[PDB]
Amino acid sequence: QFEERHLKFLQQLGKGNFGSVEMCRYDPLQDNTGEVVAVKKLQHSTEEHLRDFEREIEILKSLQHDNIVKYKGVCYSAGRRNLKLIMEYLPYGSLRDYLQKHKERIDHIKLLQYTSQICKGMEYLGTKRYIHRDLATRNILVENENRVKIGDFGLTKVLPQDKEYYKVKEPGESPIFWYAPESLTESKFSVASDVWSFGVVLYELFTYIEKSKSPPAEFMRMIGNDKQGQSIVTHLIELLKNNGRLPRPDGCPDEIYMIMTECWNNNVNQRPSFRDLALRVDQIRDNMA
Ligand SMILES: CCc1cc(O)c(F)cc1-c1cc(N[C@@H](C)CO)c2nc(N)ncc2c1
Repeated sequence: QFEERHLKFLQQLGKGNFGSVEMCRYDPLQDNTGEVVAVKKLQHSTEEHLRDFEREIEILKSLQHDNIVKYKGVCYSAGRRNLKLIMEYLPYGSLRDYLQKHKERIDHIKLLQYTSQICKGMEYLGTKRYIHRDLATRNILVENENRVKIGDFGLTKVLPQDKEYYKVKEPGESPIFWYAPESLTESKFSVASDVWSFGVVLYELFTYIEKSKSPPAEFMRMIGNDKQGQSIVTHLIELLKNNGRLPRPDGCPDEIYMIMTECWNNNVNQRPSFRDLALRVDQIRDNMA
């Protein structure tokens, strides 16, 4: 158990789904020798978001994989309504920030190593019947130059026993530029819609997070920058239905763009599996190395 009185605030790490992440030192000996941890807390500790946060905690606790952020514990000290989630602190930050800082200094071999690691964490997630729903480089963390881990399980849903999809009745904030067409039209999330988002993550990696090339900038340019609010969703659905897709990033290998376009299939059943994606990406890495 982690006592709040010993959790020393060090710095703000960012905002996750429905909360804030802080870098803290868990220092029970009060000599500044304690472990540095990442702590998620709720900004608005309501009954609905406390229920989702408790589910996120249970989901993360059940996951043990090299490419999934490690759960460490929970801090109850501030009562049952003010829970804190304690996770390992990944010192190189989000993959989005890491790539935007180093750009083309991260070679293609290195990008494919991270791609393979993302596939493996996601494939492991699917064996548990969890649908991440928010796969993006902003939610992927860098442990060191050789390892990335999937983070932010805030939107993660568990598939019902008798269904291959989860229908979200009243959506909250939704990362629509990473969404599969059926997630936009019917609010249906499955392993197949996570594969669609994975194709978007692969696109983010090979654009090196060049601002004007981001999935929102590119899709807005395709539907027209004059579209606003709900109209964006309406026009994005029509664009995807008519095979409007993100372009091939400048300098991206043909083989890598072929994977992205296969992930972006309107037919749910034709999208590749994460097992097949990790095998294909590993073969590509082997053909390069
Ligand atoms: C949103 C909190 C959270 C919840 C989860 O369910 C989860 F699996 C991971 C995280 C999380 C998130 C961070 N940063 C966020 C700002 C980027 O999305 C972390 N940043 C660093 N450097 N280290 C570890 C971090 C762990």
